[PDB]
Amino acid sequence: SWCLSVHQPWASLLVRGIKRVEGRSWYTPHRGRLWIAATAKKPSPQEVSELQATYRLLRGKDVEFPNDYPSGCLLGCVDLIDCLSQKQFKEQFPDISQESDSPFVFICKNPQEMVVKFPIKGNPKIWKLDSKIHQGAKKGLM
Amino acid sequence: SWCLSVHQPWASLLVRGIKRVEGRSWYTPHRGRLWIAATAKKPSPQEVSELQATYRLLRGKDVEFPNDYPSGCLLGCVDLIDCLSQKQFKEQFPDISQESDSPFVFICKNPQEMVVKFPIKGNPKIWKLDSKIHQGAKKGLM
DNA sequence: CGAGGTACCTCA
DNA sequence: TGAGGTACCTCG
Repeated sequence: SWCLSVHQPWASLLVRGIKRVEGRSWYTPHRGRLWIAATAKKPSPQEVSELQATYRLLRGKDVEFPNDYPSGCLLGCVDLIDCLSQKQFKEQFPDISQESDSPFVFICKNPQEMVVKFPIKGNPKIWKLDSKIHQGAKKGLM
Repeated sequence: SWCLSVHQPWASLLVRGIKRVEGRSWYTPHRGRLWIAATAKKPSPQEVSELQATYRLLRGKDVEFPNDYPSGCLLGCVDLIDCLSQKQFKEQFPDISQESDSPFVFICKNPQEMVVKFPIKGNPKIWKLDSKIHQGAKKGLM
């Protein structure tokens, strides 16, 4: 029932599993499922292509990117299995630690996409989904 | 019947004679009456007092400023008696040449202020007034 | 110039 | 965050 808002294109990269970590300045004790919502900020087409070029390099030439990066909507979820400090991040994930220099790094597993994405208005940090949109989001994960 | 648009507060300082010259990058052969219209850009209260402080220093503590600096209107006129180059300006006006560092300097005498100021939309450089507003402007100088 | 779309900034 | 006022930018 808990959500984090992320700017696109990184938000959809999170729910596809291409982006494996999110960095923030603040810690959370939250573990488990964490819905991912796209903020209202639309990314430029330059921003999308440049960033996709980077993740092709990091992940593989033929990595499959979403056709679209929608704003202001509930995208899917991850399981937040740990919230590591930069120092903990460098010692536990040496092969990906360059992918976030943030003070706190959210380690994500099991990315899931909803095929139908629902409009939503977010809040800072980890915020609670309303029950109506939570129930549809769960049904959207079938 | 020719006009030049100036930003406030300098526009009204011109028609009051507190500001004696105007600097531009471009030369004009125009001589004689030159109406002065304020541009649409409204000046902040800071740039009004700052500039008033400076011209008190240059002209005397008790110099009489206009009560307001209205935008987008015909303010009055000057006689453009010469359009000097920066080199000519330093030669002929040594006591005021610090008051404009522009490539060309409009030398102004005989400032007149209209009592009632008419809305107007300007153009770059020296542009011609429409006859209707010109007849009224001449009438406002009685 | 004047106009207005776009980018930036701040939020009892 | 999302919202919107303000400042900046460009113009057959």
